[PDB]
Amino acid sequence: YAHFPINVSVDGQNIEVRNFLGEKRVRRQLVPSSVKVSQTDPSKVKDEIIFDGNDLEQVSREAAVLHQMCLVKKKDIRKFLDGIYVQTKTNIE
RNA sequence: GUGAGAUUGUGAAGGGAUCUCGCAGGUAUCGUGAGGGAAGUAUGGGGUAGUACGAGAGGAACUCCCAUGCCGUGCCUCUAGUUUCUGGGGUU
Ligand SMILES: [Mg+2]
Repeated sequence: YAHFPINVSVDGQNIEVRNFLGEKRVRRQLVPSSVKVSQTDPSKVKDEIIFDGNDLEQVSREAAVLHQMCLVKKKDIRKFLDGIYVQTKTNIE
């Protein structure tokens, strides 16, 4: 983000992202039981949400459901570079 | 088989055969829902916010409330309209 801290809540499988570009809308995703949702503390990494499971295309599916809720609408996306972006794809073991 | 009719072109009482269909439904209520029809559509305000963005000039948006235009289906408590209740009165 550029100006507004994106606040991503994680309780259970549910995930709530608020304050995306200062909007008052809350965006809601119900992650399946096959994928676990974690969150790194801001001591180590600034803001990371962790999607882990066994199916590749259920972990990759949920990380792009999350990417596409937070899309900039009716402004220039070259200037408004805000969102939730996948940077790394790893294993657990 | 059993009931009911008819055989009406030349008089009458008789009674033979034959043909036609009647022989099981009527009445009353609660539902099914195929198929067909098919509808709601727009707007402004509040705050978000003078914030995002921007050198400045300027200048957004969603959740969320509050109303409104056009349309639709009704309704008659109120208000308004209508009076051959010629209702009560007035007046030529
Ligand atoms: Mg239908």
